[PDB]
Amino acid sequence: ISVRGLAGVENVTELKKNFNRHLHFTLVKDRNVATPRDYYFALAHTVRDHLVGRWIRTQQHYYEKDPKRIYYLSLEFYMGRTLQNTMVNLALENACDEATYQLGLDMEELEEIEEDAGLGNGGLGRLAACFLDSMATLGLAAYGYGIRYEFGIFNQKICGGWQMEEADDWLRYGNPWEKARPEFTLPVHFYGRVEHTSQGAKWVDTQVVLAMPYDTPVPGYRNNVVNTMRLWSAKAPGYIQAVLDRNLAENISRVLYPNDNFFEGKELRLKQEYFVVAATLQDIIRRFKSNFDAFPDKVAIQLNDTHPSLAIPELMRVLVDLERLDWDKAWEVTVKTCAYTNHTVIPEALERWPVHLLETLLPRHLQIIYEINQRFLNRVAAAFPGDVDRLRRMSLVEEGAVKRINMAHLCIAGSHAVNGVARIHSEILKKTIFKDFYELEPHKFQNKTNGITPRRWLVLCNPGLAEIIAERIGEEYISDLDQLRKLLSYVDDEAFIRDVAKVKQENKLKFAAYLEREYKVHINPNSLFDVQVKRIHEYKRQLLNCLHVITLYNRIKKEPNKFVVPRTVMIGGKAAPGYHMAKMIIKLITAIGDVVNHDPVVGDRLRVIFLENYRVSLAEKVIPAADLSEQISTAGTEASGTGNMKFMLNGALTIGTMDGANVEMAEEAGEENFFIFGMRVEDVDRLDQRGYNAQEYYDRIPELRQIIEQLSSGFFSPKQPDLFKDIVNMLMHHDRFKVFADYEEYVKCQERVSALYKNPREWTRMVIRNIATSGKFSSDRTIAQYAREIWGVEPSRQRLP
Amino acid sequence: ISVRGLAGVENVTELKKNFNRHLHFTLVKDRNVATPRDYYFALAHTVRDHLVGRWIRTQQHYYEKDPKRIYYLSLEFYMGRTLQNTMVNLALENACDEATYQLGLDMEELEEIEEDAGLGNGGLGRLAACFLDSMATLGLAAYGYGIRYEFGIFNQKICGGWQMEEADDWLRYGNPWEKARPEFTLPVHFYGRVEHTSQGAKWVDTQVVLAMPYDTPVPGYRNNVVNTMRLWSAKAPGYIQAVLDRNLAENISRVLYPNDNFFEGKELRLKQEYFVVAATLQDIIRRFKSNFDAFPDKVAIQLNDTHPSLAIPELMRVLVDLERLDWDKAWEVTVKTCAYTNHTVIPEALERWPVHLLETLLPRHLQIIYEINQRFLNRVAAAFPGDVDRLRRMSLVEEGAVKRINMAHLCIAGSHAVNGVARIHSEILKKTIFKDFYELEPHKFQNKTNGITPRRWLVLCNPGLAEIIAERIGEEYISDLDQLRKLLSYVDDEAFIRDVAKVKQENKLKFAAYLEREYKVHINPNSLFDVQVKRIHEYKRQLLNCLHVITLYNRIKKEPNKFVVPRTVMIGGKAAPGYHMAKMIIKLITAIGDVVNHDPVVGDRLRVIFLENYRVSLAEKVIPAADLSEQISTAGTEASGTGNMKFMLNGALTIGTMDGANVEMAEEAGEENFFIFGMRVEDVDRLDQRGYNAQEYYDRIPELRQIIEQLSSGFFSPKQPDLFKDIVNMLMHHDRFKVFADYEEYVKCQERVSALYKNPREWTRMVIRNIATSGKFSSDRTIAQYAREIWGVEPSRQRLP
Ligand SMILES: *Cc1c(COP(=O)(O)O)cnc(C)c1O
Ligand SMILES: *Cc1c(COP(=O)(O)O)cnc(C)c1O
Repeated sequence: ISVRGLAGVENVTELKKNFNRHLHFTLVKDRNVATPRDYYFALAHTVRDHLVGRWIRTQQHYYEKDPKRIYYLSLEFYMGRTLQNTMVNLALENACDEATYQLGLDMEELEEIEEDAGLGNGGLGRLAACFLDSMATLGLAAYGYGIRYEFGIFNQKICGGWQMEEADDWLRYGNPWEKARPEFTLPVHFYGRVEHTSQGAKWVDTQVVLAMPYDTPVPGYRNNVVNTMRLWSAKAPGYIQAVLDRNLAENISRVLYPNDNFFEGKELRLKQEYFVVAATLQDIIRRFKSNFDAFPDKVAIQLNDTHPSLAIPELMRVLVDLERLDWDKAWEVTVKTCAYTNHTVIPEALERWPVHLLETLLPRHLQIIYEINQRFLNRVAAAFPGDVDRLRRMSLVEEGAVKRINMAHLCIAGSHAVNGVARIHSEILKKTIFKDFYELEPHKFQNKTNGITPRRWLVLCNPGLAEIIAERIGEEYISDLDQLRKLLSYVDDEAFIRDVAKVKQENKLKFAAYLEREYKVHINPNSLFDVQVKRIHEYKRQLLNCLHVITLYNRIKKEPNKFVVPRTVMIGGKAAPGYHMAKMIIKLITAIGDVVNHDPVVGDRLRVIFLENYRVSLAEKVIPAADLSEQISTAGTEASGTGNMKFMLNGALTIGTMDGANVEMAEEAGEENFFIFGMRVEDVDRLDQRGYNAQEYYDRIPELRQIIEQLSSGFFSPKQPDLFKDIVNMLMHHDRFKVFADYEEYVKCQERVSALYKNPREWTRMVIRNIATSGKFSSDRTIAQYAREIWGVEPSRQRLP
Repeated sequence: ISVRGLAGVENVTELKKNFNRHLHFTLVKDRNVATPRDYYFALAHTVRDHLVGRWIRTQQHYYEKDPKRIYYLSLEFYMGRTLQNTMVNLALENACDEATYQLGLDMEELEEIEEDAGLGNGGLGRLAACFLDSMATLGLAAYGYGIRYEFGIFNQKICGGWQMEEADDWLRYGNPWEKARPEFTLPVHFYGRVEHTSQGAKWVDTQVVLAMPYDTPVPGYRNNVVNTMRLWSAKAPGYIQAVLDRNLAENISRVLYPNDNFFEGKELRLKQEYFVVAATLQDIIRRFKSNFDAFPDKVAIQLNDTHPSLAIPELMRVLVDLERLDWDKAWEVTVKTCAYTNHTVIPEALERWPVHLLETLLPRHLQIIYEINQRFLNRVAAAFPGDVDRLRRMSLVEEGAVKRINMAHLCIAGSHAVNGVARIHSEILKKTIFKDFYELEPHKFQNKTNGITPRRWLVLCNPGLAEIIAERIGEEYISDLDQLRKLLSYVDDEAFIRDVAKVKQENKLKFAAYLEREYKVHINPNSLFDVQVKRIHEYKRQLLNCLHVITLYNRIKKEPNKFVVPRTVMIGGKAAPGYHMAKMIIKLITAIGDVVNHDPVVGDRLRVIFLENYRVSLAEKVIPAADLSEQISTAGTEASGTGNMKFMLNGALTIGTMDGANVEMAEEAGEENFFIFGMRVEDVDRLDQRGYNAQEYYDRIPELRQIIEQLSSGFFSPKQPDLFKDIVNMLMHHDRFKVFADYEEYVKCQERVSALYKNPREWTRMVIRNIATSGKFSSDRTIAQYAREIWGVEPSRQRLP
């Protein structure tokens, strides 16, 4: 594969040398006792060495050049593995492949040893990871800042068809990429009280929690740029208990909260948020000094959701309390420095911290928040005199049994730019959700449609597809994905049609081999791979997919002799621990497979399997092997989505609603090349207006009725007939996401999917039309937009020495 | 200095190269931002690389050769720093000194950056450290096994004259010597219950705590041998709390219990003891397999006190329960494998675990302990028919309100050899303490007089003394200390007399510079350095030293014009957190200095200072600068001592009682070259027989009376007159260590010390007579004895390729 680079003779000689050097000096092993794991580490250290030169030169270059610096604050960085990605971006894949081969090793076997850096829940976390990659590839002096969770997203195990949660001990064998920096440790304060003296406020009597930075290299695509991702680790500042009690403060960075789009309100989570903000901003203020009028010209702080929103009052605290800037100048600086990115409209995702909890944990911040609110509302009152309810709606403070602070409101008030993550989402922010904020400051609202990196999500996971594409158009598309459009010229090319189809079958055979090897699960390779992989939530409607699967099963039993395109339906994703419904849903999926997968009448004509522990590395295996991409969220619920983009970039056809980025993907490729179905936002609203009555659908659709009765009677749970009563009850009477309402259109749409799959040539030509138009969804495009429209810096693909 | 080795041109070139390589690749720094700390680490990694080749070859050699293996189980390993020691044993000191010099660095400045591996309390821990060094130098296939405490002995701070305890975060900047081995992690079980089936007992329903090994290299003196010290680290095997709760099991290896010679009975301590035993023995059984009749021929398990005593029932558990050996054969194997080393006779040091606590935590072990006891007592009854009280005295089980298990009794019953740590101590074990065990099995009891390593304790800490010695007798003494005897030939050599005196003054100027630099404390360089450094306990009698200091002060005030040899009295050591008296004593020391050090009449004629945070690295600084070594424990209380040996090896004259190894040191050098004083064990016994009445001494000694009244009235605590009432009360009515009884002889003896110090020539000639006869106290001699008399292996100084 030519996109994998050259295997120079000297380069390969040096690689083997250093591989052996590390096995000896770093791992202290001989080839007599060395295990594949040792071999993976020897290679990892060898590859890591290649990053050091550029890593130091890059940061040095930024110091010499002094460009505006971008600080991307996020509570999650879903990075995945680093070995292949590092090799790809440094052009060392083939060389390492050859070197390890000469040493009698299978580099791919070694790559499977690496642990995912799963410091993210799903989309939001992964976007930050793709962003770091694009910001590096775009030559930006960007700094990712987050927290180094000791345990990332829990490793999911399926036991008895039920999800089981296990600690994700990802640092067990160490992390060869990060560089601990105990020397740059900073103090973070909690609790305490405020003293207002003759020099102003003073935050005193606080408990200290030290923040230890760990820096990880972020390589751009072959431009010799290596940026940094800084993750903070919590460190403590009779006798035995006191030493043991050091655990309490160090628990702050222990584990990533596994909630997806759901606000909890745990004090430990709030501490984690402030912890990353306080430390990060100390780093920022100091770097800046090595005056404050030019702060926004040299500093950009991007908030990934409201998680690090505390950076607004924190920046104010620093400038006013410690730097002695007058409130007004400080605020001008703050707003021009901060920008906020909203990721969802679902109300239960919004962060509204009880004022009492903020008053106790961060007394000085609450005071600053109240002051920010007064002046902000004062502005609203001056723009809309007499509009009292607007004041109540716009307020950062929410009244109720428990007074709270709306963090989204704080972010809008404290940032010069606010953006949605897809056109439809960004429009609704201005239309509904923040309509009032939009009317006050229209110029603040923007859109930055999400994207995925073509490196990890194409060249890395699909070397075969990337090769045949390069064969025709060169390698330039790799960091210029819009060039994929030149592929529309091959819709009638018999060679390309053959190859696209060939690559997809190879990926499917590979994924089949993976499942056979790791889980002993056998799937039919000559079946349509229908895949829905994403976090398990009601708004994503894995239940709608379940209804369809059962429909296919019942239709086969009713007319056995009737041919149907064979399908292997794969659903994967994690349910948040404690979310009862999401876990009942995972159980229904395995429960359906228990019947379906063992019916002799059905045989290998239909198979339903649940992909265990869906994570970044699994996404890289299954997505390139998918035929149909399921993106069936209820219209108006999925802000953007990114998994949809990955499936489009990898040769799968999409079946979905006009929601999130699905809309822009259909527009890019042409609605005729997308399997669009069901309600549109407007239709959902009309149902809401008159009230959603699931009974009507049940009453009017005999096939749906049959499935509800099978679930109800215990057809899919013979030993425990009433096992799914809650799913049934929710569907019939408390379904906020109208599953039944899109049932008919969905089943009909799937019929068309099968129809097209029956025609291999047309299936593939439509696929080509999809890949050829996925270009807009590369994160390089998104980041360039952030750079020019929000940060105020010009991106550049120019190489460093 | 010639004992420091050669500075080869190529060697120096390569060192600098690798130093720079590590600064770049390992530390990811440039010389623009590098700090001395970075420089220390760059050198440390560079030096560590030199150990790897031999480390792998040595272990490989032991595998090929298959010699009997020695497993030294200890709960403490007071290692101190590793950089200089590594350089010394590999002959790289001068080369590294030159290399770093050429790089513009002061290697000694860099050495001060290293953190002590203070995983020990005092003597017992340090002996294990010196033993590892000697076992390596003696070519033994020896393996040190312990626990990797996250926090070693607390760092002591003196605040307001009071000791303050701070966590000893020694791994904060990492440990460049150890090699983590997560791949060799083993499971350790706790709690649970026993199931007696048809295949015997089965330990089930236990909670698991994983033991992660960390291996540290142990270099022998220039023989190319590099053994291993294995330290185990505890690892865990709604959702958030469960992840946080992983801390509980990991707390097992968190911090070293700071008690010196005092049994507590904390369950966490018992868990730590079993943790090291279970893991260590798993390693031992496995290694052995890669049959059991030859186990004792291939395995030696040395127990450093009763801390790892659980290895006896644990070995039995393994052989009977898991290996299916009949009880009798298993026991024969066990006893022949285990040997026990007793370190103290003080009753409050003995480990007597409540049976209920053992029954709960290790149910199967208690059962085995009871079975061991029955059969053992059965043997006693058969050897002494009708002697019922002997049975009660020898029993492993102790009756009382709370039934307990005597671990010392378990160790004697389960080992083929039992030894004291000095001749006097070993004799009393046979005479009193274990008189009954001795009568049953006389052949079991031995003596292994302690020793210290001449490498760390001479060549390392006193390069000057080691140089002048080498100038006359060569370097052979370094690993053959008995050769120091050839120095008796220079008692009249004017050159040697000049040089010994010169070296001592250089060490004193250096220690003075240290105190000035680090603590801003100024000491008179032309004063007698009177030093007592050791853990703070009543039996060590720092209080006796205090009484003398006050005597000197009162005598100066009474006769100001009377010349007295100027003295800088230095007392240092840590008091166990919670030991009220030991801490009151530290306060009295600083309290005396507060008066003495500020009396204008006294001036620089007498100074009392408390050396803060006494630890291995401090011992290396102060001992070589000491004139008088204080070893004044009450006769019969200090089993051996090792600090005394260090002072003798380094040119200090000793003032002490006929206790522990003091006795053998006087015998080696000649009592006329030692300042021996006070009661002998026999005299203590007679006082005990009639009852110790401190009042008598108070009544008959006017000078002592004066001091007690000064303490009582508040002369040394004006702001709090009653501050020392407890010390006074204890001395007058509850002194178990008869301080007053040795007061007169002690003050008189100190008078003779001053008399001799007035004659520099004779002082030095007597010193020479001391250094020349310290040879017997090198740990190489002790270990060789252990090897031939207990382990059954022949030591060897032979070099490896
Ligand atoms: C891309 C990605 C996501 C996001 O998928 P959506 O379907 O947009 O929610 C979630 N998890 C992982 C492992 C991903 O790689
Ligand atoms: C040698 C040593 C000891 C033992 O000293 P003694 O006076 O025998 O009790 C204690 N602590 C340290 C730091 C040592 O080096």
